[PDB]
Amino acid sequence: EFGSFLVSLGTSFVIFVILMLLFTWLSRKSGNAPIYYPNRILKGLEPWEGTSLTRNPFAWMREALTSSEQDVVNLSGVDTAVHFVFLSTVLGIFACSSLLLLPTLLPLAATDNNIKNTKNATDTTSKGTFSQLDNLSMANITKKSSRLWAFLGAVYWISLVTYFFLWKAYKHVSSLRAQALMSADVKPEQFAILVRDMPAPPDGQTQKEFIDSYFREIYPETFYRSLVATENSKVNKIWEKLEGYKKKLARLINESVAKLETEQKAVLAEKQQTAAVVFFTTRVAAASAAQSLHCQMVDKWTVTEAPEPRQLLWQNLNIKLFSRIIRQYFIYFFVAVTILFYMIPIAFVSAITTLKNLQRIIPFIKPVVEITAIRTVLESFLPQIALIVFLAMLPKLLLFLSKAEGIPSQSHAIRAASGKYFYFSVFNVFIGVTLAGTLFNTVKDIAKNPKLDMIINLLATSLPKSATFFLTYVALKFFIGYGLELSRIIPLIIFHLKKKYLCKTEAEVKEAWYPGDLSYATRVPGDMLILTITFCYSVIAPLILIFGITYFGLGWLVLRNQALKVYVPSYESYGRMWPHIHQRILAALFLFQVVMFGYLGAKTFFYTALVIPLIITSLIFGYVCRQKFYGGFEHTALEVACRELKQSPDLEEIFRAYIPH
Amino acid sequence: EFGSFLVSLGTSFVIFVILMLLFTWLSRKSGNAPIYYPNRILKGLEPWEGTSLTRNPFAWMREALTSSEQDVVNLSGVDTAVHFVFLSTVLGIFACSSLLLLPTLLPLAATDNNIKNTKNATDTTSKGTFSQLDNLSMANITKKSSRLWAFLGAVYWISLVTYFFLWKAYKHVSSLRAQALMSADVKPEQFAILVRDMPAPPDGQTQKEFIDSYFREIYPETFYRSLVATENSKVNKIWEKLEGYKKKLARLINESVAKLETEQKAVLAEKQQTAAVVFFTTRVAAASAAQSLHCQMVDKWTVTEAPEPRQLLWQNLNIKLFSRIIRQYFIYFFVAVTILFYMIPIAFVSAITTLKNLQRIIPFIKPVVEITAIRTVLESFLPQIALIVFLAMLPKLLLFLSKAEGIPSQSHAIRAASGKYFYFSVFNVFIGVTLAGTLFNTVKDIAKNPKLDMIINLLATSLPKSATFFLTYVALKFFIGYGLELSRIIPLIIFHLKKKYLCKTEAEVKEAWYPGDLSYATRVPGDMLILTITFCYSVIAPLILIFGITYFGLGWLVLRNQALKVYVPSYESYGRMWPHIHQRILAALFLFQVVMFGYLGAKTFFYTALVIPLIITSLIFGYVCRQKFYGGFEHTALEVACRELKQSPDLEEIFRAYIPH
Repeated sequence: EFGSFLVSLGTSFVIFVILMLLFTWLSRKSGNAPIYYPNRILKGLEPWEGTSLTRNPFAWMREALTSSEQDVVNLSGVDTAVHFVFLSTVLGIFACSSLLLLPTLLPLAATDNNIKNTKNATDTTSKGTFSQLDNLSMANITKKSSRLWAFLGAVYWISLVTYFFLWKAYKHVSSLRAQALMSADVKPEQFAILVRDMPAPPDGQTQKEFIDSYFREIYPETFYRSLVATENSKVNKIWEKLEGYKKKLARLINESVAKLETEQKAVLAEKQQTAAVVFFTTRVAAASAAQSLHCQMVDKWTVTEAPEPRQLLWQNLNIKLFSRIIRQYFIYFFVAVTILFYMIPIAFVSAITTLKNLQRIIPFIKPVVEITAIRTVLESFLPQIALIVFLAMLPKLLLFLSKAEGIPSQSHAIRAASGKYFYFSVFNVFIGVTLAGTLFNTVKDIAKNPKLDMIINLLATSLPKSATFFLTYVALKFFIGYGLELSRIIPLIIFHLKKKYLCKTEAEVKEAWYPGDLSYATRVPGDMLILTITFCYSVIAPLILIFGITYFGLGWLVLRNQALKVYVPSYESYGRMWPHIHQRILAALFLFQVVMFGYLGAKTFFYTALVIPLIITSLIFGYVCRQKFYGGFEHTALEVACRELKQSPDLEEIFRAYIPH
Repeated sequence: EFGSFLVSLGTSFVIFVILMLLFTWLSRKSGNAPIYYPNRILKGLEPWEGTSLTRNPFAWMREALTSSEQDVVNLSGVDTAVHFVFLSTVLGIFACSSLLLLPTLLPLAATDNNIKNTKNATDTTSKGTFSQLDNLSMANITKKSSRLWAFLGAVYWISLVTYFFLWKAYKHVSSLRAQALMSADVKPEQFAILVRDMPAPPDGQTQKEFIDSYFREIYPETFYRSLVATENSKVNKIWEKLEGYKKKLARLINESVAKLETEQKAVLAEKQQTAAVVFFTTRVAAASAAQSLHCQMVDKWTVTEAPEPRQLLWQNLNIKLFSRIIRQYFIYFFVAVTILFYMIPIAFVSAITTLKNLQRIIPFIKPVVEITAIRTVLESFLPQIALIVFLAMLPKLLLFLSKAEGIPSQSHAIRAASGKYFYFSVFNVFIGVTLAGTLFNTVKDIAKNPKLDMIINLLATSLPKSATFFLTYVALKFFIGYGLELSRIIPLIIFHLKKKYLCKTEAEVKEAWYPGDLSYATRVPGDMLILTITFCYSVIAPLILIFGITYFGLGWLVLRNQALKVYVPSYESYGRMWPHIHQRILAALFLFQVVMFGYLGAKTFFYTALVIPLIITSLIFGYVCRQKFYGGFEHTALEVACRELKQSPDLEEIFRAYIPH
C-alpha cells in the first residue's frame, strides 16, 4: 500500500497546486467579484480593499490572518466565531499533543522489529505486506514491551490536553454569547414565546380567545397579541411557494389563487389547533415566560424561547407531544438501521482497499487480473472516492429525518443532524475500516496458526494498516476540498455560465450570485469525522496527527477567507452549537480511550488497567462541565432582556415579522 | 454450598417466625402504643381503631392491604406514596417476568447435563462441587445449545416488561405530584427564591440594599424582603445547638451567650456574602423567578426554587460556584477510591464463602482445620453478615460526602447519596461476588487444562455458583430485616428502657418515642442492591426471581404498616425521587443486558448479537423518557402558583419561617 499512499498524496498535491494557482488568477479579475468577493458587495463595502494595485499575490492570507475576532463577529455573526473557535481548539489540541507524542513515539516505533519477527513466520515469502507501517505503534512494537509505557503515558498527554482546551473553550464561547446578546437590537424574537401544545378550546370558545385569556390571566399586563393560524395550512405553504414561482416566471393565476384560498379556509374551518406565538410586551416578561413551565403534567402548554422568524419551521409547529414521541422513536430506529447498511458499504470500501490481500483469497481467482499499474490506482483513488460519495448522501437524509421529528427551529434541527451524523460516522467509519482491514489480513493467516499467543499480534498488525489507509483519506480530503473551496471553481463555472446563457434579468444574476451559509450541517459533521479518526489513531499510529494538524489548520486559513469574503450567514443562534460540539469532542476522547485500552492490551501490556482511570475522568468531566455551562447556552437571561431599550420597541412591526408569508 | 443454603434459609425462617410472633403479642399491649402505633398518636387519631376487642390477630394486614392510595398520601405524604409506587412497580416487573421465565427456564435447565459432562473432566473425584446448581442456566446448559434460544428470548421478556412498567409508572407518579401540588396550602416555600451566588456589593453599598435593588428592578412590584445574614454564621449554628442542649439539661450560660454574640457579629462585620432567600409577594412571581436564568455567564445570581424551611441546609448555602465545582470533582474521585477499597473487602467476602475451594490451595492448608460442622456455619452466616456490615457504613459516609459538595436541600442530598450508593453497589457487589467466585474455582482448575475450549465453560460454572450465594443473601436480608422492622424490637427495647431507667420528664418520653422518617437514604439505596442482583441473575440463574418477589412483596406489606402506623414524614418533595429511581431501574436493565450478552456468548451462542439490539433500545428509552417527563419533576408550574389563594397569603409569617433559629 505504500506505493498507493505515495500516489494519492502526490496526486492531491498536484490538484491543490493547480486549483490554488487558479484562485490567485481568477480572483484578480474584477468581473469575478460576484463569486470570489461577495459579502462585501451585498453589504456594500466595495468588492475588495481600495482597488489600487492587484493585491500582492498573498493578500487573502494577510486579511484572514489579521482579521479580528470581533471583526468576524460584527461582519458575519456569533456563529461563525464559534465555528472558528471549534477549528482553533481542535487545532491546538492536535498541535501540542503532536509535538510531544510525535517526537517521542516516532523515534520509539522504528527502533524495534516486531514486524520483522512477525515476518519470520509469514507463511511463504510474503513480500510488501508492510513498509512505512514500521513507524507507528504498530505491528513493530514487541508484545511485552517496556516501550509501550510511552504509548500509555501518551494517552494521558492527549487526554489532559483535551481537557484543558475544552474547558478554556466553553468559557470563551460563553463570553462571546453574552457579549453579543448584551449588544444587539430590538429583534422580532426577543418578544415572543411559541406555545406548541395547547389544549382544545372549551365550550364554543374561539381558539384565539382561549389562548388569549389563559396568558392574559397569568400575565395581566403583558400579552399583546397571538398569531395562531397554522399559517394558512402547509398546503398553502406550497401554494405560496408556487405563487413565488409564478412571479419569478413573470420576471394558471386565477384558478391557482382559488385553490389556495379554498384549501386554506376549509382546513381552518374547524380548528387551527395548537401553535401560537404569543407576542409579549416588554422583553423581561417574554424572557421569564420562556423559561417557565406553564403547566404541570407536561403535555399541555409547552413554551419555548421562540425561534427568530427566519427559522420558525412553521411546518412542524403543530404536532402534539404524543406524536412527537412516536416520531422520535421511529426516527432513532431508522438511523440505527441506516448505520447497519452503511457498515455493509464501508466493509466494501476497506475491501477494495487491500488489493493484494483481497485477491489472495476472498475472490481468489476472480481478481487475478490485478497487475501492478491498475493495482496502484484502484487502491489510491477508488477506495477513498467511495467513502466520500457514501458519506455525502448522509447529511441530507439526516436533516430530513431530524426535521421530521418535530423540532421547531432550523438551528436545533441542524444540530440534530450533526448528532446523528456523529453517531453514524464514529461507529461506521472507524469500526468498519479498522476491523475489516484487520479481519481480511488476519483471516487467511489465522486459519493456519492456532493457539492465541500469535492471533492478537496479527490483529494489531492489521489495525495499524487500516491506519495508513485513513491517513491517505484525510489527506485527499483536505487537499482537494480546500482547493475547491478557495477556488470556488464549481460555483464560478455555474455563475459565469448562467450570466452568459441563462440570465434574463439583472435580478436573475443577483439571485445566482447569492453565496449561502457556511453550511453548518456538512462542515461540522464532516470535520467531526476527521476529529475522530485523528483522535483514535493518534497513538496507535502517530502520523495521523501530522496530517491532522494540516486539515484543521488549513481550516482557519481557508475558511476565514471564506467567511469575511463570501458566505453571508443565514440564521443566528448566538453560539448555541458549542454545547453540541463539546460533547462530541469529548466523546472522541472517550472512544480513543476505549480503543487505547483495547489495543494496549492486545499487545500484552498487563498494566493496561491504568487507562481505566482515564475512562472515568472523561465521564466525570462531562457531567461537571454540563452543569456549569450548558445552562447559559439555553436561555436568554433576564439581565439581557432588561437592558435599555432607547427607542420604544415598536410592536405591531414585531407582530408583522412572524406573519407567515 | 447446598448444605449451607439450607441452613441460612432455614435459620432465617426461624428468626422471622420468632420475631413476627413477638409482634403479634407485644402490639396488643396498649402500653406499647408509643412504639408500635405512633403517627396515630402524634396526629391525634387514637392509638388504633376503636379499642373494642384485641384486634383479630391478622389486623395489621387488613389495614395495610386496604389502605387507600390517597389515604397514604393524606396521612403521610406524597413521598411515601412514591416509595410505595417504587416497591410496587418493581414487584410487578418481577412478578410477570417470573411467571413466564421461571416456568420455562427451570424446566429447561435440569433437562440437560453440562454439569455432568464437566464432571467427566473433574480431575480427581471432585465431590459436592455443585448440587441444586443444576437448576439455573448454569453450568448445566451445554455450550452450543439449541436450548439457549429460550434464555435469550427471556432477556426480551424481562426487558419489554421493564419498559411497560417504568413508563406506566412515570406517568402515575407525575399525576400524583401535580394533584398534590394543586391541593396544598400557603406554605412558606411557595413564596421564596434562594439566590446563592451573588456578586459583591459595589462601592460602599450594604449587601442587603445591593440585592434589594437588583431584584426590585427586574420585578418592580414583587420583591418584599430578603433574608441574607449567613444565619449568624455556622459557629453560631453550633452555639445555638449548644443552647438547645442547655435548655434540655434544664428540663456556662452567660459566657456562652457572650461567645455566640461575639463570633456572630465579628464574622458578619465584613460581609454576609451570598445566599439570600428573596421572598416574593404573589406565588406566580416567585415561581417565574425560580425557573429563570437571572444572569448570563452563569456564575452570578443562581436562583433555585427555594427548599422548604426544614431542609434549607443553611450550612452550605454560601459556596461560590468555583468552590462548588472543585468540591464536586474531589468528592467524585473519593467515591471512586472507596469503590476500589470495597472491591477489596467484597473479594474477602466471596472468598470466605467457597470454603472447600478456598482451602483447596489458596491459603495452602492453613485452613485444613475446616471439618464439616464449622464449615457449614462459617459459610451460612459469616459471609452474609460481612456484606451487611460493610454496606451499612456506606449510607452515612455517602450522605456526608454529598452534603459536602454544596447541594442545598436535604432532599437532593439524600438523592445524591442514593446515587453514589447505586454506583458503589452495582459495581462492587455484583462484579465482585460474581468474578471472585468464578476466579477462585477456575484458578486451580485452569492451571492444568489449557486451550480455551474448556475455560469458558468453567467460568460459567462459577458465575452460577456466585448466583446461589447472592440468593441466600437476599433471603437472609428479607427475612430478618422485615422481621425486625415489624417488631420494632430494637426500638421497643430502647424506649421501654428509657421510660424505666432514664426518663426524667414526660417531655423526655415524648422525645424518646418520636418515630422518624422512612429513611429514604437507606431504604432506597439498599433496595436497589436487591433490584440489581435480582435483575442480573434473573436469567443466568432463574431462582433469584422467586426470592426477589418475596423481598419487594413483603415490602408493600411490612412497610405499609410502617407508614400508616409509625414513621411520620420529615420533609416533603412532592414526588421528586422518581426521576432518580427510574434512571437506576433502567440502569439495571442495562447492566443485566450487558451481562446477558456476555454470558450468552461464553456459553457459545453465536447468535448472541441479538442482545445488542436491546442494549440500544434501553439507551433510547432513557433519552425519550427524560425528555417527556423530567421537566415536570423539576419546577412548580405557573398554573399551580395561580390557584385561588382564598386567605390572603400572610407574608411576614412566611418571612419568619425561614428565620434561622
